Amino acid sequence: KHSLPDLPYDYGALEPHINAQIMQLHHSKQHAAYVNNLNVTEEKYQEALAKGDVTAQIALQPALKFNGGGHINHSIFWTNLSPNGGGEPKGELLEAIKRDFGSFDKFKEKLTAASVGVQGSGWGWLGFNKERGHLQIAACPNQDPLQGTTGLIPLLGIDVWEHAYYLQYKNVRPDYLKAIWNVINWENVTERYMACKK
Amino acid sequence: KHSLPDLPYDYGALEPHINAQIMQLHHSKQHAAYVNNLNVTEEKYQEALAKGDVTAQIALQPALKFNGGGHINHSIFWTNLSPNGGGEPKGELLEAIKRDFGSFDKFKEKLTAASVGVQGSGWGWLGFNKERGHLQIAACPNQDPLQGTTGLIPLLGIDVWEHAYYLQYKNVRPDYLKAIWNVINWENVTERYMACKK
Amino acid sequence: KHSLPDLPYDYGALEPHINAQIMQLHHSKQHAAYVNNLNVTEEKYQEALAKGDVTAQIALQPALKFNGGGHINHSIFWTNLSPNGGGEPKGELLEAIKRDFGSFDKFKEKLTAASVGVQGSGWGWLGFNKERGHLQIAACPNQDPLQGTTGLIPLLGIDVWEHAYYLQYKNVRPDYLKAIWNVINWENVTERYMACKK
Amino acid sequence: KHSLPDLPYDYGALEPHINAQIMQLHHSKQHAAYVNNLNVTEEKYQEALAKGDVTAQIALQPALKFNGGGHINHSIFWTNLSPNGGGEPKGELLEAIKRDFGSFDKFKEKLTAASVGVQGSGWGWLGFNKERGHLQIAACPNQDPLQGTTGLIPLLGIDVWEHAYYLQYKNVRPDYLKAIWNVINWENVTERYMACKK
Ligand SMILES: [Mn+2]
Ligand SMILES: [Mn+2]
Ligand SMILES: [Mn+2]
Ligand SMILES: [Mn+2]
Repeated sequence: KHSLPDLPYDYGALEPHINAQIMQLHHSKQHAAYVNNLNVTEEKYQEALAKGDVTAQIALQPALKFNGGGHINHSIFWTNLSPNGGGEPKGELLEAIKRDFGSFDKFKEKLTAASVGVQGSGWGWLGFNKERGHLQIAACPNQDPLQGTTGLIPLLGIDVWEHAYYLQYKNVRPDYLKAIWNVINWENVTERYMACKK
Repeated sequence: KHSLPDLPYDYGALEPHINAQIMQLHHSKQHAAYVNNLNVTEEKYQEALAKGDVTAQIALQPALKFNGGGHINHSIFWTNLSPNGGGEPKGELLEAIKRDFGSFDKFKEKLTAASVGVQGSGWGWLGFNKERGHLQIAACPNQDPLQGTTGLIPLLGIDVWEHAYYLQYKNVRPDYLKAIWNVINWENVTERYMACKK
Repeated sequence: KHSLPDLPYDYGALEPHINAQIMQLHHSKQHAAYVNNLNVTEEKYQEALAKGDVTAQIALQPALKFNGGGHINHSIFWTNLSPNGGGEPKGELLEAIKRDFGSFDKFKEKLTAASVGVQGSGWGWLGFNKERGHLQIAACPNQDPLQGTTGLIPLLGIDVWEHAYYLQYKNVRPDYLKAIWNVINWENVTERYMACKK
Repeated sequence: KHSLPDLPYDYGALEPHINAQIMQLHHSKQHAAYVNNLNVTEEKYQEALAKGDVTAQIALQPALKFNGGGHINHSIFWTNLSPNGGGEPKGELLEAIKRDFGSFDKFKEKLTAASVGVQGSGWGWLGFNKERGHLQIAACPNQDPLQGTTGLIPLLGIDVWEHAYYLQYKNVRPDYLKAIWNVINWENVTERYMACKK
């Protein structure tokens, strides 16, 4: 049974970059649905599996990836953010970033274009390629999770679905991404990096 | 050279079902981009084509379907709506609807579920299947246009991208669709039906 | 605990439309592999589901749809063929075919175009739409099963993967389609058709 | 005005790894069809583009990517093979392979897994990433061309469509992969590799 994780902070702790109304809706409504629906899909999948109904299992795939992916993605998203965040990472991660994308601004520039480049709903990701031993930037459609669909290990995620910024930034997604750099929780991203870096 | 079509009405003429702020943004910002970008893609496609650059042509496909589809879809969307709309269609169309989906509410119910069922960005469509001689309901991802990707002829379209309702209805898409029935321009939908019905 | 169905006839019971060699491999080799891989996949599934591992569940989807569908499709395919097969259906099924497609001949033309239409690996199908209550034609890529992927009840499927004819009919698929019509087991298609009518 | 490339060697210049029959058909028959269909498609294109017909442009996409890509892929494929082919690359290319993949052997293992990994029709590729400035491996479904679909510069492609081995190596693709390594024209791969380095 999956659970909606409590936020690591106040809904309005990311002001003015991401406002409280968006965080509240995002967490209490959007994320909450995914969790609920994921639980309903898993329950049904177990039923199909138990009676060897392959058709059922396959039909339930779109819902499981969507809601399951939604849950995975947002749970990480909350942790990637912080009220005292911003700035740049340090240590190995920063060296990895400089090494892999050139500089820190080059990193930002690449991830920004990857996120702005999403046509429709999706996410922008900074991930770790375990087989290449280096970092990597990717974009995922809708709620397709980074690791489950690409193998990469999620480090930092940027939700570019319109519900993630329209109320505040409206159509101008670029303003949304320039704004989000001020609340990245490099402390958590580093943790995720050092985590799979071994 | 493609052009952003003037609206057939006042940005606030669809109140309270679809508010003015959404219509203004939707038309002046979202639709306007698609048009602009479509023109830029077509220009570049002509260049690729002229010099036989197949790689270029293929790479430009995502942008052409997206922006081109965006343009097609919204241009129809504006016409499907009206301040004096609502109610139900009459004549053949209504008979076609009753014949094809049962009743009018059954029609609404089916199209509503098709639109609410869109995972991520997309549209809900009532179309005409020229080869089957009957009506048909379909959903399209992102900006993929009805006719260009399915062959069906668009009659009524329901934009379910979040920018189409989030500012007003927030996460509750169902409220958005129940609301939009009050502004359907059956007069234009009928025109489109009688148009391909011959 | 899915199992390999015994072929309904001898590996060469369909000469000369489809030689015993194509049947031999296609069944003994590839169908078996699909079943084996399927059981292996479902097992990894029960495991991941019990652990609440969503990422793993999503990662197992390509293998589950591909192997469970390959098993679904081919199991149906075998029963859709027969030595005494050929000609055309009688009763209700024929009536539905004339009504829904005009004539059994235009029908074959339809399915053939759908089947010959498949770019790459895939299947052409004659399925039944529970919703609309009538026959419908569809093409499915790779091993995506008709029902789990579209909800249509399969009645008659035509495997158009190159492995289903490339030996005998080489790169000319039409030759394969033209031939296969001589084998179709209309007795089975009718049973499937009747199972979903009332 | 795309044209059919003359094969670099005789249809049987690659015996016994790939018989002259597979080459014969694959080239004379299918590559030719891709070129012909491509020219036909581009023409319908210039037409639709001149008319400003976006719907038609979008409808022509499957045929354009499929036929222009089939032409792109196979043209490259031919040059990637050679009688005197086999063994391994020297100089920079080898160095990059060891560096980026560990060892030419793990490399082959990689490409093979990618190539054997393709479920359905497709291609396994050894392409170069301009961005990151190093080698990368990728798989493409059906005829989707590597560069137009991923932006990676193709260096070495391995056709894994059943028509490329089903005659000779039957349903066991590994056998085909294992064999093809004996033919690869590392002299060409190096030229392609060098063309995009500086
Ligand atoms: Mn979100
Ligand atoms: Mn819109
Ligand atoms: Mn098969
Ligand atoms: Mn080929």
